[PDB]
Formats: sequence, structure tokens, C-alpha cells
Amino acid sequence: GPLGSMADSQDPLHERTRRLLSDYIFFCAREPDTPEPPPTSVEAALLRSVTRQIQQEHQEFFSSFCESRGNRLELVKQMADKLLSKDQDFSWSQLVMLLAFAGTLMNQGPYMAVKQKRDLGNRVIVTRDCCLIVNFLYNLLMGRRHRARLEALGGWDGFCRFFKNPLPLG
Repeated sequence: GPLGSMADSQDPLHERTRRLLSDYIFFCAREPDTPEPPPTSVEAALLRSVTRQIQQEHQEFFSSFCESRGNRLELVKQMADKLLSKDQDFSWSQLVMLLAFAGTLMNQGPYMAVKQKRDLGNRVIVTRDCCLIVNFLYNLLMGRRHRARLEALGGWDGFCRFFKNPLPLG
């Protein structure tokens, strides 16, 4: 199941993965006239360094779809089903891949961004699609078997060392 935990408010990575995933979506939608802010955690820093390459390499096709059928979400879940699974021993490479793609689908539909007053300049499509798009992935990895394994291999921590994080921290 996508849910399940022994803690109520003292959740382990529960809000750790959700916040991290959603954080990437915003960074991806980062207005084309304004750079996105820095990461929040180690996974956010490394992922942005590795996941960024996963898109520029694959996004080449993903983007095309992001503005093709508009099913940016339908594709986000579909992919996670091909790479990630429940009875399949996913891999770190698959985890970071989901994050990259997810954000790669993030579509926009503003009006006149030309006038960027602040950094919040963006349609609600990001927040709406961010909840659904991230809701699928977040739960995909935040599952019983998924999460269990994710951490069983060092968790977000093991990934940072696996993909050699750029920042000194973590």
C-alpha cells in the first residue's frame, strides 16, 4: 500500500520524499526568465545534479509529449510503471529517473509572464499537476516494498554517495 507507518506526526521520510519530489517540480517549472532556487536536502542537491542529466538526455522526447497530449500525468505514472514497480527490485538509477521525468512533464499555460514581478510568476497548472504528478511518484517509491527497499539500500543517503553528491555536506 502507498500508506502505512508506525509514527503519526513523527514520520520518517514520509514528508521527506513528498517535499523533495514536489520541490523538484517547482524547480523544473522555474520560469524561463528566472532561475530556480537551491536544493533543500542532500537528495534535492544530488538529484538536481544527476536527475538534470537524465532529462537533457531523455527529456528530448519527454518534453515533446509534455506538450502533445497534455497527459503529462498519464505519462508520469506510466513510466514509473515501466521502470519502477512493486514486485520488481528497482534501482537507484530508476529512482532519480522518476524525479527527472516527473519534472520534465511539468507543463505551463500562463498568459503574459513577460512581466515577472516575483519568483511566484506561474500558472496554477504547476501546483495542480504537481500534486497529482508527485502524488503518483511519491507514493510509487513511498510504498511498502518501494520505501522498504529504498532505505534498505542506505536510503536517500546511499544515493548521495552512490551518485557522488557535488556539495560537501551529507
